[PDB]
Amino acid sequence: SQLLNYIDGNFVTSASSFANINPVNGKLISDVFEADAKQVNEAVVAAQNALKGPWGKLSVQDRAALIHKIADGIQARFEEFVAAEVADTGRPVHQARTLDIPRAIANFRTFADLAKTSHTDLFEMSTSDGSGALNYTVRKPLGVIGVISPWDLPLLLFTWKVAPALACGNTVVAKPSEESPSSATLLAEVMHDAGVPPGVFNLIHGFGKDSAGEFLTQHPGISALTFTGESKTGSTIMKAVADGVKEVSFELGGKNAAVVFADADLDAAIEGVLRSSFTNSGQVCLCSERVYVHRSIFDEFVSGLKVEAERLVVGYPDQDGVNMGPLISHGHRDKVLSYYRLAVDEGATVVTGGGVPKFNDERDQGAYVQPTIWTGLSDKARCVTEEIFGPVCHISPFDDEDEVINRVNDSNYGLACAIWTTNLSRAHRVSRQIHVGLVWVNTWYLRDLRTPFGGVKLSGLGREGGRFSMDFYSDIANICIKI
Amino acid sequence: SQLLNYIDGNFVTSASSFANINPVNGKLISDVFEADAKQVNEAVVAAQNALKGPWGKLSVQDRAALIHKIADGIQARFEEFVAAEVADTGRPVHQARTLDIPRAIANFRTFADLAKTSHTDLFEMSTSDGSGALNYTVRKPLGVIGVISPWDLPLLLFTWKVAPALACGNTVVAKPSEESPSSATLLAEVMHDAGVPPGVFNLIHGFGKDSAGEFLTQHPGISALTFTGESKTGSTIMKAVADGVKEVSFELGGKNAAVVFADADLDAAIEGVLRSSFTNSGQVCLCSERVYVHRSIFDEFVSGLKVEAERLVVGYPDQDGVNMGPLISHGHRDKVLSYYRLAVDEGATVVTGGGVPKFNDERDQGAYVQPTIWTGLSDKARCVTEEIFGPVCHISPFDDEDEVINRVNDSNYGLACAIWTTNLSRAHRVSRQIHVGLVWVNTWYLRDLRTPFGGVKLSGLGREGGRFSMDFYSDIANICIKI
Amino acid sequence: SQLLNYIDGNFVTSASSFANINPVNGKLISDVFEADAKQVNEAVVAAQNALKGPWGKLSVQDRAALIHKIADGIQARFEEFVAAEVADTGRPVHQARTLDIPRAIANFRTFADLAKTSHTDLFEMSTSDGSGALNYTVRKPLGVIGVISPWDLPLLLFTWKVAPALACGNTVVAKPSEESPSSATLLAEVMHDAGVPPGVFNLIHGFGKDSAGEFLTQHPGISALTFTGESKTGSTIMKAVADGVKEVSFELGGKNAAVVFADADLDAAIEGVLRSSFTNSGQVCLCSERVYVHRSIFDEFVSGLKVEAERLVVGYPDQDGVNMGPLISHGHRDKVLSYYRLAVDEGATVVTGGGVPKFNDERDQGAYVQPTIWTGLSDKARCVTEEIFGPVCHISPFDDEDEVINRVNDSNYGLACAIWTTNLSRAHRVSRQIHVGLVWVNTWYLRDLRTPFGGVKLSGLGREGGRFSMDFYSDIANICIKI
Amino acid sequence: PSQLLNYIDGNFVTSASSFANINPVNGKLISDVFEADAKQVNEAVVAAQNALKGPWGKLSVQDRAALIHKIADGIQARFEEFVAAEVADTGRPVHQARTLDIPRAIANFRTFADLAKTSHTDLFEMSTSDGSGALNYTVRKPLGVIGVISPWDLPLLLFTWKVAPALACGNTVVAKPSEESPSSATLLAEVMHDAGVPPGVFNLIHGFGKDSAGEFLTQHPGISALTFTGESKTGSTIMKAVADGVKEVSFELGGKNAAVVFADADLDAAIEGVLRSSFTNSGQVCLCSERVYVHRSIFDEFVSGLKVEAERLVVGYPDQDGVNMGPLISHGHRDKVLSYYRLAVDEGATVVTGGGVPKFNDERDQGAYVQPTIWTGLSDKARCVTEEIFGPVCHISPFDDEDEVINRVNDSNYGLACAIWTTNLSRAHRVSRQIHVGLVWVNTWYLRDLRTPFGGVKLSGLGREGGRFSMDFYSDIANICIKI
Ligand SMILES: NC(=O)c1ccc[n+]([C@@H]2O[C@H](COP(=O)([O-])OP(=O)(O)OC[C@H]3O[C@@H](n4cnc5c(N)ncnc54)[C@H](O)[C@@H]3O)[C@@H](O)[C@H]2O)c1
Ligand SMILES: NC(=O)c1ccc[n+]([C@@H]2O[C@H](COP(=O)([O-])OP(=O)(O)OC[C@H]3O[C@@H](n4cnc5c(N)ncnc54)[C@H](O)[C@@H]3O)[C@@H](O)[C@H]2O)c1
Ligand SMILES: O=C/C=C/C=C(/O)C(=O)O
Ligand SMILES: O=C/C=C\C=C(\O)C(=O)O
Ligand code: NA
Ligand code: NA
Ligand code: NA
Repeated sequence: SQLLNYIDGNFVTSASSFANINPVNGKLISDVFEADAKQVNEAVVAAQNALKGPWGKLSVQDRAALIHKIADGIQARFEEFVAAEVADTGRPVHQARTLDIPRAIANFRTFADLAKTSHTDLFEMSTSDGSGALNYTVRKPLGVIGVISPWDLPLLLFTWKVAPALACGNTVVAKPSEESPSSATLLAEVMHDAGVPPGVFNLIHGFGKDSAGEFLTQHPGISALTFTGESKTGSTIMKAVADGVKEVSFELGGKNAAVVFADADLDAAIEGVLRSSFTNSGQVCLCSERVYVHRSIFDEFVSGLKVEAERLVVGYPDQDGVNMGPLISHGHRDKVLSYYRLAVDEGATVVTGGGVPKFNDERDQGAYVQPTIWTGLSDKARCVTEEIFGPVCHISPFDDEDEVINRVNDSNYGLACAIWTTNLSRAHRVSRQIHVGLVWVNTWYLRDLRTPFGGVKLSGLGREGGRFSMDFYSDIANICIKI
Repeated sequence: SQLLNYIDGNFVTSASSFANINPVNGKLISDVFEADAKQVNEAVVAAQNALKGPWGKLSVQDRAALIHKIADGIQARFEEFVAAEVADTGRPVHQARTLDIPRAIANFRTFADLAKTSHTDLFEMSTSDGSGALNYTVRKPLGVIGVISPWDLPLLLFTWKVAPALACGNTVVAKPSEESPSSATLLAEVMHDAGVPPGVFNLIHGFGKDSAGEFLTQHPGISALTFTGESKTGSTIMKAVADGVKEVSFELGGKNAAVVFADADLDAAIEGVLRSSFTNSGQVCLCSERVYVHRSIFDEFVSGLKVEAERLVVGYPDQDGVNMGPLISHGHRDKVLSYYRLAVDEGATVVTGGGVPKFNDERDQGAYVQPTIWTGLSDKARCVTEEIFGPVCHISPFDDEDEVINRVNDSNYGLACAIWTTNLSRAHRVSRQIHVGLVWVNTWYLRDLRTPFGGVKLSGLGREGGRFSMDFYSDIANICIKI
Repeated sequence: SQLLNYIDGNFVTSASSFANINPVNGKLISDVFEADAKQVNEAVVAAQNALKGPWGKLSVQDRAALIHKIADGIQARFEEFVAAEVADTGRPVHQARTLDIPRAIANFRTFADLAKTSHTDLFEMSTSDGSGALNYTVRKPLGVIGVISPWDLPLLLFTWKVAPALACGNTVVAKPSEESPSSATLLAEVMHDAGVPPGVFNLIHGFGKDSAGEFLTQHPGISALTFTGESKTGSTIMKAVADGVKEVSFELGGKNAAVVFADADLDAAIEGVLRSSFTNSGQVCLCSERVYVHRSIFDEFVSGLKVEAERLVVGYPDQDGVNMGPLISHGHRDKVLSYYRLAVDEGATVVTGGGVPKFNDERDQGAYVQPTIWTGLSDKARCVTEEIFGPVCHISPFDDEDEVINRVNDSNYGLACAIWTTNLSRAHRVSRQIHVGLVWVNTWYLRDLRTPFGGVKLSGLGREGGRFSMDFYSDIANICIKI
Repeated sequence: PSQLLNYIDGNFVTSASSFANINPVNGKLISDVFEADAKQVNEAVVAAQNALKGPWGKLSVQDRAALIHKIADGIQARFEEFVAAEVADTGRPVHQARTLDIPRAIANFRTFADLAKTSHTDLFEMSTSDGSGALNYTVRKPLGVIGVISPWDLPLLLFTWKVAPALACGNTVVAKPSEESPSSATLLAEVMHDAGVPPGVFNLIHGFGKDSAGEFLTQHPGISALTFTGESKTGSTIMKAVADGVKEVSFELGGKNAAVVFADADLDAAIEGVLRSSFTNSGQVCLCSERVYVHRSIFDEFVSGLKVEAERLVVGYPDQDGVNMGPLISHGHRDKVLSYYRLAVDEGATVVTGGGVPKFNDERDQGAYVQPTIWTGLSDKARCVTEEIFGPVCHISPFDDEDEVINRVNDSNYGLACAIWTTNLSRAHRVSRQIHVGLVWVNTWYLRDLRTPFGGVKLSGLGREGGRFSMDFYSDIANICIKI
């Protein structure tokens, strides 16, 4: 099985390839042609040229219709996409069928719709001579959008950037994660089959440093680099595009907290924190790795969660009742297990998990770990401050509202937070004081694609979603007419 | 005369001072205390702490009333502010009385008003359990805003940043240009006398590299760096805040064109290009330095502009019919005369100017140059592509509409453009195809503070003005309530 | 051959029927069942109850999907709808295929899209106790919308009300014009086949006074009456719903002007005024019946228009080069002919037309009149001030700009106006001074569904289109939470 | 004593007929008020039309905003004079006038002047067949002459609530305040004059409704809009009256508002809140609760608690120490309210407290006071539970189920406002969104942000005002489409 680049309307190989490994069993699923500097350039130039082609001449209605045909094209091959995401990542088949693929289809449809309904502004003004003037704004394509995406929700996060870039009439050069290159390749087939003009969408495979990713960010032909990944990678990219003063949008790491107040519906909160800690084996940026529970309910909470966690089925993506699959890679398991050990050395009490499960089959050749819960660590422990990106949470008691607010906020990260309380005043009062981009109250990972989405501090720069995407992926130009 | 820093409600001196020179006659105006890294730290920490004080507890209405009070304080000392801008820069007194100071006052009033009238968004959504969810957004202070500003319109551009920063409830550490520190210092006095709480507004004097400016961009305590200056400086600052992923807003250089079509009102166009090329002695980022005139009117346009340029009075700020003062500094003049030499070397015809005026009085010790017009250079000439920031324009003929649009856009910059035509379709057809942030038709430098403002390519990153400022200087936070 | 009412999911007949006549040849097309008062009540009650059924429980996304299905259902029977519109009205087949039916479909698609993308507002406020309060708004269904539509663009205008009513979650009782009932009836079939729940859409046929129309306006069960028709009918309806304080939205009559300045593209303006005066045989509310032409081009304009009018092909809807069909009915023809005679009695020169064409075939049994052009009437002539709604225009010369603006605005109507000029300043300067809801410059009948649309003075009440429709067809509720 | 004149075309003028202004505290004559006739209303409208073509029409948005801030400044500069005028007319407690009435009226002008400065309009690009495209842009122009007709419950607040956005949008105004409260509007005319507002821009006409200035105004072909606040019946009458001219209309009408106290409410706070919402301005605000529903489990405790607080209410002089309630607006209004007091007894209400008039043994016995009143035991169908009384009264009823009480609140021909008391997050949002009214408060009452849309549903109104909705209503929204 092979995954090729898609450049100027053609699938092409490269002088080098790398292995794509199924993390369920460590088996080789495909070879992936790594694009080189020359190929990246060819992609960017083709995207620049595609801006003056038929793509640039499409009305907003016609463009939106073609974007819906991309969406239709994915729906037509729905189960192939599901198989592709599962293979790369080992995620449960039910998760891919209900979350990953549907949300990616929704990204195209929503931004196609937004593009059709969006408008701009008119400002009337007085002048010295009494005749006045008119200022109006227009949205134009920004140009070539470089897209660099992670492996946690591969197609979803890929299409989260590609859909509005295309909806705004831009062209795209996109580099998916080396760990999850398959669904992105299928998408390039859908684009091609949908008749998306050559050069409008370009897919380059490869790595970051000294590979396609780096090359893309250094290429002077792009107009913007939108990125989702590690905070340190974002800082690196920001330096790379600095001489070109490229527009940037970064969605970076988090060490997200959940907070359970004494008046929470305890069962729902336990359920809630279970989902937020262990979904996708805790490999979601929005996962809660720190949890604060009111002292009066702390023991009862940790008990209930231990039970639920131990009922979780860790196995095959298609196994009956499965809840967790493997981590994305062996290298990633190494770093995660390394934190498991670091936690012990730091004084943690291992409430559950803290190692790898035993299968006595091919899965032992995979990259599984157990859902883990810690207690007993201090606020300054590395395991409570640094992002692990595994199925783990530490639970800590608290006593006062203002105290826990301060403790949640005592982070260099600021992506998201979940609060559990049944009290009206408390919900709104506490929520507004959490220094993050997204707060959920009595739920987790509910996403409305119209809302602004982003993080504060090291967790990012800018907002995307709804009008914020329509703004970022466009040139906003002001035209002033003297009358 | 001495200009002090203003840190945490106190005017403070520093270990070193530097010279503020009057560009009219080369004489010493004042000594300015240069903030060291320790003082910059002190300012940032005070700014952080002020967010937690009385300032942080003001209602939006009370915060707006206080900002209007700052404006009233400037107005109450209007002529002192006029005297200060004039002294630092040599700008004509009438310009300072009609443009610089009144627009600085308007910055505060406009953003105080916007702060009172702004609101956010409500999104309703359905959920699988049929109960639904509410998503609402809020605007919070981003935190401590670092402001670094240029010398071309000192108080105007300085308050362009500080006014929305404060209006959004942020605290500020601001570093004005070393060439123009005086009006900023008066502003600090207005702040103090208006009762702005200690730490909310902090003024640090100094240079950029290895000085106050650099130290500000490096301090981990800021949340954003908003900047107006050279494109190369912007790139440096982008790199400098990259590790901390600070929000950034950049308004950078330009090589702005004016286009004069055959159907222009010729005399209005001549007058318009005269203003756009020579206002503030060509030292405004929005100035035209490239001009394209239709072949049929080229000779007549050049002859007309030569006459008007030679009528310009270059002299004292309060001299009777004065139009132009000097350049900001001897150092800047050295750079400008170097470009004058380069133009001749590149084969230009000097239609007028090209040197320095001889006054035979104290002004000869100052930094004056002549308004200058070139013809005959190619589009590839350095003098036609690089920003000079002096009172100069090159004029070139054109034949065809699409041709001239391409020539305008063939630039690494894209700040502004001015177009002269009496034709309804032409005005709208052409302006939308110019790759810049701002197009004027039949005027120049009309600014409505509600409009988005900024540049493309090397001319900047992001937009400010109106709701764009209200969004940039705020944390936009999303709160999601499961019902 | 028989057109039934559609009430609570069932096609039902009535106690009496009336004749639907083909205006091409006077032949009977169908019998139409006239809804009585009890059936109108039945419709309103069924609509009230459907608010509480499954329709009320759809998410906005599901509701929007269903409205797209309705659009898809029209598209699937495209030619059937074309045949229906043509049969009732005699409009050229090409017009129905290109204007009428596609725009009816677009109505549904556009408001479905707007429903998905619309959101509401969040207001934060301070309170004495320092904890604050949150105000947010929501859009809810207004209730049962009563829709009463005219015969000029039957399906287009019908769906212009029905689409946003359904898009906003309302239920509907709609009464199309007795002159054009066929396409509305076909629409009811499409609703049925698409599975729109019973009672959500209800179609009642009949007349105005003492018939289905009046009864609908008097029913206390509706929440709003949206109407398009003559101004006097609007007044009648305003009184009828007064006791109920029903929400109202009126698009009434006009006497629209076209103005041609000396610098207009003469050929384009002649072509434009030809379309604006004679499209749909002058039976569009937006048609020009008053034309003002600058004196220097008056004779040339009139001579050119006469030539183009006499080239117009008046005939069968499927006659190969047909431009115009008949008027809507013999009764309407008699009214128009009465004005044709009044014009002559008022002193008009008949430049062309002024009577009925002789076909020497079945068309002579239809309701055709000639495209007519008048000159020589004063601004006080009844034929110059009262809406005729036939294929007619008076042409008058003018000399001054403020003069012609005055004569344009000197009217009790204010629907629309078209101005022809190539001058940038004049276009914007004059347009803003015309007291109408809509000005076109160098075109006519360009409609963007996002824009506000309506009249001033006798031409209407309120605005529809874009968010104005989303607001009118919705309850806007404010919810204020003390924290 | 005092005299109140009309203000037409920059001049204070008298009339052929006058009527009396009566202090409701003691029944004493305050002033004579000149009733404008048909001729004078016409003179006002025509002056307002001409004013649109004068210097007023030529001001920039910024200069017009500055002038409106000058009007607010003028009211502030005469603050205590305005307080005295609202109080004299209405008998409202001086503290209410000083903290609610007068400051809000000043805030009305300031808010809409600011909105005027910040507001902008829309740009729509579109594709065309020939591929050159087109641009649609919208502008806001003044609508024209706005007729304003206001009520007596919050005289200057509600008057300026219409007059401020009208002027902010560049309209001219002919305004007719309630015959029951003509004073503060007359003082506003003085402020306008002194502030240099051009003649014809603001015109003040005094009188009644039917066969007087109010009716004449609604009938004049010269106005562009009629904005109105008052009884629902009057709303309908006026809607018929402007129908022939198809005038723009905005109506804020009657209500029979409910308060709901759920079992998880902060009980003491709910008692306090319902006390305020039922008896503030002696129950004479359109936003007052007159129907109350309390969960069965806390019903008795709630009622006994409210009884205690209602009986500690001080009824008396507007400047009396700790006064909570002044008199009703007039003896005529009291007749109406007492009639409902009787009706409640006849329908079988238990009178928990009040139900009569207090005995003062001084001049206040010549005024129009009644007692704060609480009823129980009436059915949802009782007239006193369904008809707007507009006095200091509430009926309290128990309920058991959430959906039940939601249906009971909504079972009304009115739909102005509702207040909900609960400490539950889910409940506040779930229940609020189901209440068929324009405004719901949770755990409070009568908080107003001037930026929010405001209006009623069903008989309680037509349209919305506030923020962008006032900017839209008081403006011509015109679309200009340019083929490129
Ligand atoms: N803020 C969000 O919304 C969000 C969403 C999903 C994931 N994330 C985060 O992403 C991370 C997930 O792991 P990850 O390994 O995919 O992140 P990563 O930074 O290691 O790499 C992500 C992408 O960037 C590329 N890349 C790496 N180095 C590069 C370089 N020097 N130049 C250019 N491109 C380079 C990679 O090839 C990959 O495509 C976590 O930190 C997680 O929190 C954030
Ligand atoms: N402003 C606009 O956008 C617009 C658009 C299209 C047509 N129009 C106008 O419509 C008029 C032509 O159409 P028309 O002849 O069908 O108008 P019309 O007023 O005679 O009738 C229109 C509709 O109203 C119904 N109706 C008539 N009397 C009624 C009553 N007393 N109570 C309730 N309903 C009643 C009719 O049955 C019909 O359905 C022209 O004035 C034209 O300009 C205006
Ligand atoms: O509405 C009256 C005529 C305008 C035609 C349209 O396209 C429309 O109504 O949307
Ligand atoms: O408007 C009705 C009652 C008063 C509420 C307000 O404060 C207002 O209308 O602005
Ligand atoms: Na200097
Ligand atoms: Na017919
Ligand atoms: Na009185």
